[PDB]
Order: sequence, then C-alpha cells, then structure tokens
Amino acid sequence: ADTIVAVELDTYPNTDIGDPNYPHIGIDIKSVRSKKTAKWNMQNGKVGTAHIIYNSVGKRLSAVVSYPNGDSATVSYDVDLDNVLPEWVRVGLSASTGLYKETNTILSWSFTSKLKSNSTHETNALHFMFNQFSKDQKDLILQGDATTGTDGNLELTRVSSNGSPQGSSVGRALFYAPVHIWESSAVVASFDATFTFLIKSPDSHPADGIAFFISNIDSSIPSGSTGRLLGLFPDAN
Amino acid sequence: ADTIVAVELDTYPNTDIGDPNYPHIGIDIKSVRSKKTAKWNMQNGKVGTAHIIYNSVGKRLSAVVSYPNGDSATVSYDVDLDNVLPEWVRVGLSASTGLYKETNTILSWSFTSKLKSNSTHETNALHFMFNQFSKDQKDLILQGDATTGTDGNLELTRVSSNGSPQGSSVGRALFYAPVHIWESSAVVASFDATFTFLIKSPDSHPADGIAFFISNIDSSIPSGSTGRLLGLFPDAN
Amino acid sequence: ADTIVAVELDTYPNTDIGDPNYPHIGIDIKSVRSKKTAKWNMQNGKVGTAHIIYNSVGKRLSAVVSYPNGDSATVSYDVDLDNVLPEWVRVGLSASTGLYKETNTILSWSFTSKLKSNSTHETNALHFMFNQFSKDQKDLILQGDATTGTDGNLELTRVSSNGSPQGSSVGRALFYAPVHIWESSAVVASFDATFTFLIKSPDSHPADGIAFFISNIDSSIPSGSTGRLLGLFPDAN
Amino acid sequence: ADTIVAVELDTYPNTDIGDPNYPHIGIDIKSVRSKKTAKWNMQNGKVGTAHIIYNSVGKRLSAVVSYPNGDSATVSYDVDLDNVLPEWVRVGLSASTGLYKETNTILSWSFTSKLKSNSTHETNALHFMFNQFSKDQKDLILQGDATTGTDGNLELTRVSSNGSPQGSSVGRALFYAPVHIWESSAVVASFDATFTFLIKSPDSHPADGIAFFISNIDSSIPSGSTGRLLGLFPDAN
Ligand SMILES: CO[C@@H]1O[C@H](CO)[C@@H](O)[C@H](O)[C@@H]1O
Ligand SMILES: CO[C@@H]1O[C@H](CO)[C@@H](O)[C@H](O)[C@@H]1O
Ligand SMILES: CO[C@@H]1O[C@H](CO)[C@@H](O)[C@H](O)[C@@H]1O
Ligand SMILES: CO[C@@H]1O[C@H](CO)[C@@H](O)[C@H](O)[C@@H]1O
Ligand SMILES: [Ca+2]
Ligand SMILES: [Ca+2]
Ligand SMILES: [Ca+2]
Ligand SMILES: [Ca+2]
Ligand SMILES: [Mn+2]
Ligand SMILES: [Mn+2]
Ligand SMILES: [Mn+2]
Ligand SMILES: [Mn+2]
Repeated sequence: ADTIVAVELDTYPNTDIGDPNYPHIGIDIKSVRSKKTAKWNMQNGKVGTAHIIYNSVGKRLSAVVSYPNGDSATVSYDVDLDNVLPEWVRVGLSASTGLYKETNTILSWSFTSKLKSNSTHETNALHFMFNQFSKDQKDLILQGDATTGTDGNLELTRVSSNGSPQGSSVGRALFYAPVHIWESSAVVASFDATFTFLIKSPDSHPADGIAFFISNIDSSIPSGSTGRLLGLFPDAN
Repeated sequence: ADTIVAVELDTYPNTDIGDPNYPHIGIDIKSVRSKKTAKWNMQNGKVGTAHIIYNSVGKRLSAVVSYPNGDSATVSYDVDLDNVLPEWVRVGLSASTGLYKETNTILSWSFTSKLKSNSTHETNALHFMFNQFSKDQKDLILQGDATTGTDGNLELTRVSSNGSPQGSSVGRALFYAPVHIWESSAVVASFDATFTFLIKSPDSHPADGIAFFISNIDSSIPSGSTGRLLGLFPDAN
Repeated sequence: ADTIVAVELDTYPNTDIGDPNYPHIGIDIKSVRSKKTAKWNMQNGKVGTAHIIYNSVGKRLSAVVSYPNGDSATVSYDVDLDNVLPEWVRVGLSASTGLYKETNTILSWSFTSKLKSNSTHETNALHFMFNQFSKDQKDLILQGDATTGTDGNLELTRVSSNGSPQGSSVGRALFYAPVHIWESSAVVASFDATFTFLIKSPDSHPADGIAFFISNIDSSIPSGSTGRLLGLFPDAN
Repeated sequence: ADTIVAVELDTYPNTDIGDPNYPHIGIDIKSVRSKKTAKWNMQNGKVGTAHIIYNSVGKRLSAVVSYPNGDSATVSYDVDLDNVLPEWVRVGLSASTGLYKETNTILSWSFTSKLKSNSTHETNALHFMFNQFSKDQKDLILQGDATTGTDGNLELTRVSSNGSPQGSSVGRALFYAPVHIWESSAVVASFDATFTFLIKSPDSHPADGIAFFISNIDSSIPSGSTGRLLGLFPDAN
C-alpha cells in the first residue's frame, strides 16, 4: 500500500473506525485512525484555512484550521517523519464524500519544503502556491474526481454544474514534482502547507472531509477510499 | 522542433555561426544565434554565478554573470515571452562540450516563477532551490550525459573519474514540474533564475558553455546538439 | 529636499503640472512630473492591485495596476536607480486628497528587496508583507494623516468614522527598516512591491491618488504636499 | 529588565551558574540558565550554522547547530512564547567574551517571521537575509562592541586589527524593525532564524558564546553582561 502522512479535516464522525464523535482535525500516520485529533467546528459554507507545519528538529507535526470568525482547532503530534515517510514523496490534497456529501473545494494551496544540509548555505527548497487553479493545471496531478478551472478552484470531489456536491466521490491533487522531505545528511527538514477550502453540504450532515497528505511518489487513490477513508487509505487499519 | 528561450554562457566562439569572437553571454530566442550578446571573461576554474530575470511588465529579459573578484557581463533583450514560449514550460540547465571541453559543473540552481492574476491576491508561484544535488534527485529530469551527486553537484556533461571533462558531451537538467510561464489573464508573469557554475578546462581552452533554458514541457536534447548547439537546438539556424 | 522615486496611481488630472488629462499611473523620478505615464481606469470603489518591479540589470522600472475585472494599466521607464536614489532608502506608500477626495485605503502591501553580490550566494534581502494592519503597527512609520487598525487597513488619508474621505489630507506609511536598494559591488539589485487599494470617492471626481515610493531614509511629508503633490514633492518642478 | 528569549551557543562552561560542564546549545527563557541544553562540540575555527525554529501551533522552540563535517547539537523546548515575549520584539544576535575569548564572527544571518491571522489570506510577514554585512548597515542596530564590514562580516565582539579576538567584549546586532512576534487574533505565529558563525580561539580555549535573541524592542546590552551573560542578562539568576 502507499505510505501516507496526512492532516485530516474530517467532517464526519465515523466512530466505527475510531473517529471521535464530532468533526475533527487529525494527524494520520499510516492509518486513518488519527494518532491525534482535536474537535473542529467545521462551518458549513464558510471559507476555512488549514496550516500544517513540521520540522525535523522539533519533530512535531502541527496543524491548525481556522475560519474568519476566529474559531480555530489545533492538533500536534510528535513524530519523526524520517522514520515514516520515504525520502522522496509527493504532496497533495485529498477529499471524499460518501453517503453524506459536501463540496471539497480548494481555493488556494501552498507548500514550502526545506532541506538544509550541514555543508553551509546548502538549503534545498521547493515552494509552490496555487491561488488560482486553471482548467489544465499541468503542475498538478489530478486523481479520481478531482477537477480544476471551476471558479479558478480545485474541486477535489464531484460537484454538479449548479455547484451541488455528489456523494461517493473521491479526488486528489498532487503536486507534480517529487519532494525531498528528508535526507540522511540534513540538519533541518521542514515543510509547511496551507490550504483554503470551502466545505458546503446541503445534507443533514457534511461528509467526509479534506486532507493534506504526503505519500510515496507513485501514490494513487486506494480503490474504495471514498467516504470515511478520505481518499487516503485502502481500509481503516 | 522544441521551442527554446535561453541564456547562454557561451565559452567558445563559433564565429562560423554568428558567435562574437570571444566568450560571451547571450540571449537565445528560438535560435543558437543570440539576439543579443555581451563579452564574457570566463574565469577558468572559478565559481561563477549567473542571474536571469524577466517580467511580463517590463518585457525585458536580462542576464548577468559574475565571478567573486567582481568582474561581470550583462545582457538584456526586449522580448515578450508570451509571443515566444508556450503557456506551460519546463526550465532547465543545459551544457555541452565538443572538440573542446570543460567541466559544466553546476553547484546550485534556483528558480522563481510567479503568475499574478487579476482576481486580487491570486499569485501562483513556483520556486525551487538546489544547493545540493543528490545521486537520485527525483525533481530533476536528467537528460544526455547530465548526472547528480558527485560532490553534491550537477555535472551537465561527462567528467572522467578524476574530475577531467570529456569532449562531445551533452546534458541537461530540467525541473520536474511544468511551469506556468504565462497566462492571458495574468497581470504579471515573472521569473528569475540563478545558478552557480564551475567551468574548468585543464588547458584553459574551454568549450562549449552552459545555458539556462525554458522549453516546451517535452523538450529533449536535439540530435547532435553537442558542441556549439549547447544541447538546445537541432542546428545553428 | 528628499529624493523620491515613486510609482503614482494618480486619480486626478492636474494638467497645470503636466499630468495627462485622465487618471494615470506614472513613474516619478525626483519630480511629480512623471517621466512616463499610462492611462488608468481607476474604478471607483473597487479593490485594485499595483505591482512595481525593478532590477538593476534590466534597469527598467515597471508598474502595473489592475482591477478584478481584468482592466490593467502598465508603465515602464528605463532608469538606473543607482544614479537616482541614495544607497539606503526607506520605502513607503503615500496618498493625498485635495479639493477633491477619495479614500486611500491600503488593504495590503508587500515588498521584497534583493542585493546580490559577486561573492557567491551572498544575497541580502528584505521582504515584508502586510495583509492586515493593526492599530499600533510598529514596523510602520506613519506620517501625516496615515492611520492603521481601521478594518485591518491602512488609511493613508483621513476618513471619518462612517468611512467618508476628507479633503486636503496627506499621509504615508514607511517601512521601518532602512532598505539597501543598491551597492557598488552588487551584481543584482532588484525590488518589487505590491499593494492593494480601495480608492472610493463620493465626489464628482476622485483625487488625488496613491504612490509607492522610495526615498531617503529621513524622508517626511513635504509641507503643503496634499492634493496633486501626492505627499511626495514640495512642488511640481 | 529586558525580556529575553534566546538560543545560546555557549562555548564556556560556567558550572558556577548552572551551565553543564561542556560547551552547549541552550534555550534561554528570561534567564541565562537554560531551560534545556544539549552538548555541543564547538569546532574551533570552523564555520558553524545555527537554526532556530518556533511556531505558535506546536509551541516548541527548537535549535540546531552544525558544522560542515555533519556533527550537530539540538535542543528543543516546549514553551508558549505568547506568555513570555511582548507582542512586539526585536530580534538579534549577541555575543560576549570574558577572561577568555573567541571571534564571535557572524558571516550570515536570516530571519523569517509570519503572523497568520483568521481573516483568510492575511499573513503578515518579515524576512531578512544578511550574507554580507556592510560598514554602515542601516537596518542593523549595533550595540556594544558589535561592528560590520570587516570581511563582509558582523564581528559581535572586538577583534584586534590582526583577527585576534579580545576578552571582556560584548556586542549585539538587532534588526532595525520591530517584529510582530505574536498577536491574539493570529492563528499561527512562526519564526525561524539561521546564522552562520566563525568562533576561533587562537588557544582553543574559547569564551563565551553567541546567542540568537528576541527581546523588548528597546532592549540594550545590560550592564556588565560580558562573559557568561552573553550580552543578554543583567545577572545569572
Ligand atoms: C454512513 O455511511 C458513510 O457515509 C459517511 C458520510 O459519507 C462516510 O463516513 C462513510 O464512508 C460512508 O460512505
Ligand atoms: C571544431 O568542432 C566543434 O568543437 C567545438 C568546440 O567544442 C564546438 O563548438 C562544435 O559544435 C564541434 O563539436
Ligand atoms: C483643483 O484643485 C486641486 O484639487 C485637486 C483634487 O484635489 C488636486 O489635484 C490639487 O492639488 C488641489 O488640492
Ligand atoms: C573567569 O571570569 C569570567 O570569564 C569567563 C570566560 O570568559 C566568563 O564566562 C565570565 O563572566 C567572566 O568574564
Ligand atoms: Ca470521518
Ligand atoms: Ca559557441
Ligand atoms: Ca494628479
Ligand atoms: Ca557559559
Ligand atoms: Mn477522523
Ligand atoms: Mn554564442
Ligand atoms: Mn500624475
Ligand atoms: Mn549556558
């Protein structure tokens, strides 16, 4: 299977697979069963912002999700990603719907990675920022139901022409270049990511969420990973 | 044929095909015959730095090459790259040797592209920085004789096991991700590139040069573009 | 007097001092009499974005102002700022009102300066970005009627508590740190700036405009520089 | 008294005042007695690199010091800097010598601060990078014996005309602009700092160390804070 690290914005409490019984943000290390969660007031129809930060020194993977009204949820988990992730990875966004649904609309997405060697000034870095997604976004690998160009937005899951979300959808966007996320010789490996999203559901309850993830370079949507699996895992192990 | 925009650090006067009779910096718009050149005193065995700068507002492509003792060569050329390059590109480094040779050693390579649209705050950006090239450097596409990892460097052309450069070599390094170099709705598209290089010819009779280039995404080294053609062009037209 | 370089967003045609007879963008080199202007459709009440770019290689100072509807005005002027500006400078925004008025509201402001030496990797850089201005913005020197903290915005000129603009107002905001804008030894000196603004007038015609400027470090509003003088010059010489 | 948060590269064990009995890296929260230290093998006459990293989400301040041969020391400490520093600060470098001495030579110094608020896209940022310090370097506040310009470096403490360091020296370099280190409404405040240093003791008996610090804006060198007090603290409490 793929190797996944993710920060999940999980809109739907799947308590059968260990979700807490509320919308929550979570840190997923090789399992959908968040090593750590925090309660999250997902505000239906509002533009939210997620920030993900890690460095190899502190070895603490941190995430915050906030809305303009100031409500914010945070989660941090101590993890040495050198021991989790392959040295080269891709990074992406993933979202799903199930039986319940929501738009999983990405308005913007940036990422910075840094690999600082002992050698003096010898930082390697990758940064990208998408504030506008075009129809044919060639630096983005779109997977599953992921489309771009739709209000300048990335729709990770299916939406109808009227902006109505479809259920049992999964989709992801990976940045095209492999990312060197750690290196033997590196003093500091550090990455941060930000994305802004608009999760809107006409249902009883929104589902299933958005995740920022780091995978093996050849990572693909696991079959069946709609719903609670968030486009990330083949199962709930 | 590929579409190439390049800045050439041309170490070998091929007067035969329109080079000036001295080592020079040149701007190459779809031809190895520079639209503009400037005399360049290549310092054998020294680390030089080339900067390349363009924005879509000023519509001037500028390049400078310097060495630590302060000596520098500059060339700039008015061109609207929107009329030249496709909307998506790859950017890269190329080098060649021919009858004569030199180390085409790249010690560092950074690049920033920005696309600032109309919509308000909607910059797309890419930036990468390589101060250290690794043996297997998955965000570079290595072409021809280009290799990475030998002293943390990118050797664009063949160097024998003892640091001794080889004739009739060509190699290139393209950043893996396509680059949105322009867009109709962008207010500003800008890019700048820096690389540091070590050109050493054991005889001080160097050939043929290094180039920063921008090409069609599927650019490959044209057949028999060693020597004066710098791995960029199929001929000297 | 101060030494001023500015990009003006000039909302009011003062043809007595050489303004073209329309709103225009302009490049001001030590005079309010733009060395170069372009017609500008200032859209009353809309959020506009100005981008200013220069580098020391191309020696072309470029500016674009755009609105979300895609209307954009550009101006570029060849100028070697090494010959204009002191080596250390401050950078800022300025705006004025006269007999006519407008809000001169700055929503955001960023600036990057870069000073790259021959010495290898030896960039100096300053970057700042204000997307939110607070009441007591200590990295900003506010001059004249300039206030911050008002919707998270910088109001360069007087506005009443109901957001109504006042005439015969001038104000500016300078970034606190001196900026090293050029250096003998530098291979590349380059700066860019962006700001977003909301110019709204209830009058017949808006006045007088917003400028991004670079001055001597001790620069202050010239007395009387409300109105067409834009907070920049003591007169129209 | 000033409020100091610092990372110390402490070259001289003052066991007397709680140093461990070896050269060490330390995190100093309002006291020269580090909350956390780590053993540091200072390499006489080599260029070392220190990285300091904090974000307000993870609430862990981490520092690493390395030398080109790969050897490195790391310390991290959970602290919420919002409860420690004022909202606005200056950031700087400090060094001292005492009975014993060393070059406290800074070759480069960069810093990034970000304040990411609630409002959507509303990052405030500051970044500066000094790879070259100039004789009159108007964006640094030089305090005590600190000087700039000698080999393009910042000598934090006195060095005789022949490169020979002096005892009982103190000096500091603060970036000129106040830094918005935190804000109540910010979702994320983060900062990171890097500097490269050359500590040379002709005898290999070095004292006293270099620190990266964050202080009240009006921080000055406390009286008799040469030696073990690193120009940071008025006493060793
Ligand atoms: C209750 O059934 C589920 O619906 C929720 C919301 O979609 C998902 O968590 C899950 O995987 C199924 O598809
Ligand atoms: C003399 O033949 C050439 O050698 C020079 C010097 O390398 C090149 O410019 C060229 O294309 C051929 O390979
Ligand atoms: C017509 O009088 C003027 O009003 C316009 C608009 O304010 C300004 O250009 C000028 O300086 C005076 O104050
Ligand atoms: C022995 O006296 C001290 O010298 C050492 C070594 O420099 C310092 O730590 C200290 O504060 C005094 O100056
Ligand atoms: Ca779930
Ligand atoms: Ca040639
Ligand atoms: Ca005017
Ligand atoms: Ca000590
Ligand atoms: Mn979950
Ligand atoms: Mn040529
Ligand atoms: Mn004018
Ligand atoms: Mn100590």
